[PDB]
Amino acid sequence: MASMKKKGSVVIVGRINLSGDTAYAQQTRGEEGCQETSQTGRDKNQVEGEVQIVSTATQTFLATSINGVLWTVYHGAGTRTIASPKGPVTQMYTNVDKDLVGWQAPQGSRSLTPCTCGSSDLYLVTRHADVIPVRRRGDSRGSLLSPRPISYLKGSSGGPLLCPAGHAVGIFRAAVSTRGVAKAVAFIPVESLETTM
Ligand SMILES: CCC1(OC(=O)N[C@H]2CCCCC/C=C\[C@@H]3C[C@@]3(C(=O)NS(=O)(=O)C3(C)CC3)NC(=O)[C@@H]3C[C@@H](Oc4nc5cc(OC)ccc5nc4C)CN3C2=O)CCCC1
Ligand SMILES: [Zn+2]
Repeated sequence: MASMKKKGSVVIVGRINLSGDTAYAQQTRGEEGCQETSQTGRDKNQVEGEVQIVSTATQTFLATSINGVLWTVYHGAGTRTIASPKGPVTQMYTNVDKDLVGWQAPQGSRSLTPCTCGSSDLYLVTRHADVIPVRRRGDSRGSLLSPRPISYLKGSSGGPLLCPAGHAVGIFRAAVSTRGVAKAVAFIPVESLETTM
């Protein structure tokens, strides 16, 4: 029992800047600081924007603020806490059946508005700041207009699918691939988030 160690916290290591006319990734913490912060759970870095890049000791992915909740995927964050200025913050939502988890949105972040447009012309934001057009094909599926290797989507779970007006339509969860080529994406619809809330 004295042998038992504790898993670290999820740590914000950067963000996807969507403020200006060009989307681009920004890193705010290096790996050494990330490991330190994951162990203590104390993150004093200023947080900005809607789409955060987050990391565990072993994985990196995305987290998206919608309606005051920072959402990400269970297969990335598990039940882990998230680092914050005051220490680790326990998850506010956990749903393994939806592959979804959520924490209170960090101070200084900006939240996306849940989409009510009903549009099927979507846009997926990746960890490399690519804005990929996606046609909605179902409640939780969308097809890439320009397919590409799954390598380009790896690490983007937790990122947003946006409507033409910039509302949040869903959280990126999985890729549908054929011969390593991503043709479609599975995602957590914002309505499912609003229900969980
Ligand atoms: C055939 C089943 C189908 O498709 C697929 O499963 N395809 C695969 C192709 C993988 C090849 C690479 C995929 C590329 C990008 C993918 C966007 C990202 C991503 O980027 N992750 S990541 O950031 O790199 C990472 C790992 C966090 C750090 N998601 C993934 O990799 C995702 C992880 C896992 O699926 C799930 N695991 C769980 C696990 C839970 O408890 C443990 C609970 C619920 C849960 N729910 C899931 C749907 C496999 N995953 C796929 O995407 C499911 C829905 C449509 C059909
Ligand atoms: Zn909308």
